Amino acid sequence: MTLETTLFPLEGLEGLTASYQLYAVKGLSGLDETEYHKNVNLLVRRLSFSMKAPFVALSRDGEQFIAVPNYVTEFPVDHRVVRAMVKLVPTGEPLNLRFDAADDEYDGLRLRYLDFVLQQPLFANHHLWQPGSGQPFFHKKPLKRLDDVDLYDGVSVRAAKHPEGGFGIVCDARSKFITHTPIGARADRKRLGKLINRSCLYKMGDHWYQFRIDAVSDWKVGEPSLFEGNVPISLAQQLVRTAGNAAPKSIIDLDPEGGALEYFTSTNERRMAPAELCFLIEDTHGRRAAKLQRQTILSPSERRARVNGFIRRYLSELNIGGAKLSAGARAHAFFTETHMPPALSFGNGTVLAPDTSKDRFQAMQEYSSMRRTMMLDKKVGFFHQDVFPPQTLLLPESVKKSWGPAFASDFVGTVQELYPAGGYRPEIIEYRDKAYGGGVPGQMKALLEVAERGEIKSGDVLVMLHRINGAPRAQDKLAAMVCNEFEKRFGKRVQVIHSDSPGRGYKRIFKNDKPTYVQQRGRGVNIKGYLKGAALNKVCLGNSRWPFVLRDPLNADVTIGIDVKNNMAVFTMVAEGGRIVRVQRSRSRQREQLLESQVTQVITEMLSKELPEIKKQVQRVVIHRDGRAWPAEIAGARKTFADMAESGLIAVDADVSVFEVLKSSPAPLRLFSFEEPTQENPKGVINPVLGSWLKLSENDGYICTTGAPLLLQGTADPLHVRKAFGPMAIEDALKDVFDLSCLTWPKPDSCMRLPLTIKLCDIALFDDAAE
DNA sequence: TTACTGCACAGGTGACG
Ligand SMILES: [Mg+2]
Repeated sequence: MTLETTLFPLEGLEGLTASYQLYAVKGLSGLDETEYHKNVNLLVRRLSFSMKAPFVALSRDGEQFIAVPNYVTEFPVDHRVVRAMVKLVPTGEPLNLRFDAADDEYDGLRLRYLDFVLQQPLFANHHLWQPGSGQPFFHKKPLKRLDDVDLYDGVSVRAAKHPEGGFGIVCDARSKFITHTPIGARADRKRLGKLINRSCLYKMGDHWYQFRIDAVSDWKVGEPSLFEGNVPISLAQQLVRTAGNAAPKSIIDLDPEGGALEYFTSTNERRMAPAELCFLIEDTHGRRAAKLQRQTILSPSERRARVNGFIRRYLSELNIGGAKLSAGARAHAFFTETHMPPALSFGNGTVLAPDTSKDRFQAMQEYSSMRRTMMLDKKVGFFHQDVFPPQTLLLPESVKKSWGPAFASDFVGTVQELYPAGGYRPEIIEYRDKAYGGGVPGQMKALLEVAERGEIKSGDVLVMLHRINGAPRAQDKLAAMVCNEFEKRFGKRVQVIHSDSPGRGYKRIFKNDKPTYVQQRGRGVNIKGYLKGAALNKVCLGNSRWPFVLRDPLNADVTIGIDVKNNMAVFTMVAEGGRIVRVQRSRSRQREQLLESQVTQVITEMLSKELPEIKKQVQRVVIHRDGRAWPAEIAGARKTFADMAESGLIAVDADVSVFEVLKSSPAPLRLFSFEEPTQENPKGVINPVLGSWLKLSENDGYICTTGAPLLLQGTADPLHVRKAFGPMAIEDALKDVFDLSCLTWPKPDSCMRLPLTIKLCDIALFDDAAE
């Protein structure tokens, strides 16, 4: 029950003052709403980079209002571009904001200034460096050597409300991999060309920073490439001219024949940098480096020690102007009651409840294991038990002709053992995977023409696809294409598997004087485990056969997930306790955003179909956005439900609340708990327990959907949820985010960081790179 | 083993040839 955060108090905040001047944007009378807020935040962004001051937007009433720091001198007031031209008329009354005050609507304004001024002393520390604005600060000295790549340790620092009052700082340790030797002066024109879009650390003497390689310069370092007042000047001359005092040898003694790289400034100017001083950042998610990836996963005591060490070392004294700020060395710590996992309903009227008489950890591990063993027990089994509708297994011809038949028999038998009530009996069909070219077009040509023939009787299809490209930081457009077309042109519900991993599970054997394929079990996959996982996720879940549901009601009657990526939106809906789950994909005119009319269309359609099966009149709705919510999306959701309350489809006083689920948090905070110190663990720091939670604010909370009993290595990463709108209390929203993350359907015996609502969003999108 | 779970990065935007 004893929890420590990575929130540190801020001292000397008194006498620190932040003066702004509200302007209002004449803009265009016509508000495309979605285009209106894009242009506002575009200008706020443009202004911040060009004048280097903490510009902010204050969206109240008219939602305009650009806040200009009072200390900037000449201010254009009128600004070009931005479609129609905009003008800013100051709203008078210049604001001098204090940090000892109660909660205002100007707290977003205070947080922007606080963030901005706090990283000035750090940016001036000769032993630290920052890749770019807003990023963590790293030590210049590498932490670890790692044999041709260097490992750098850094810490993020972000301003945040303090739950006991006032303001503070939330921090987390970060890791970065940079190759040890520079790109080099002797690297030729073609080799530099092969680095476009890669990112490098540039050691410009004592000023280190990161940039993206855009092009290769036509001019070497000692040849004139720019001019310093008419006269042509080499890059070598420019770096000598802007060095100070005791400049390092490396920036005044550059190889004249070396090449230079080119990058774009955040105001879109072009600059050059000598390849002799540039060190490639290892995108480790782009090129599989798993021995590296382990270096990034920290034990709780390592993670707590690195963060606190940075605090006591660089934020003890902090001068911003004539201000003396300190970050206290002791993080905020608290006592709380921890949420227990919810009671669950399985087959045959069987409930699973956490045992309240055992100690918490033993009780959590028993509960979690039992989610798997109850699902498998033919005396209890799946909550939803029924025969499947007809099914199809669509295999490449090359596979059907080799190990396909052996895989299918094993796979069929695995489904029937996992879901005995289903009678799984698929028709096995093939497509000509070698007749048209093996790329994405050509594979799709063969898949569509099997479809066009009508060989896919039955509406459900599981199709085995070939892998085109690896690199886990890419996009598999073939699976998205197949799902898109089969859904749109035929009426099919499609699930996908790939052919590389199951094929590794079979080896050819000579038996009774005939070649046969049998299971193997060396290295490449664990084929028995693969068959069970695919059986649950692709056939059972893909037919909406839910293994277990919540016994008791959530705080919300209905919660809806929303994610938009790649011009494809997903809407998920969970009602009853997961007895009613729905997923609609729909195309979107913007890459990552939704029109107001589209939110209200899809949601009134989705809910209306289901309302006659919701036998409780509905009076609390919650929307879970993956990431930031946009005002037209908030508006489209408030309209949907104000409408339904007037028809009588829903309680006449039902209310909606919108929460942003920030899985990559702008203020990532950690929680730790404690234990008897023990040789290996001299400070006794351990992960928090599964149900731990903390609110900072009426608008910001954290729940551990992952934690102590169920984690193998590393430290739990608490899920940040933020209230965008609505009456519901953040504590109530955190509780049923937690209950929804206990519906661990893809892997029953496990913890799962995302609630089922946006978990369904990640499954269904997989970044839909077509339509 | 990407059938699947965690942790990692992902987030946050002022610099700087
Ligand atoms: Mg993180």
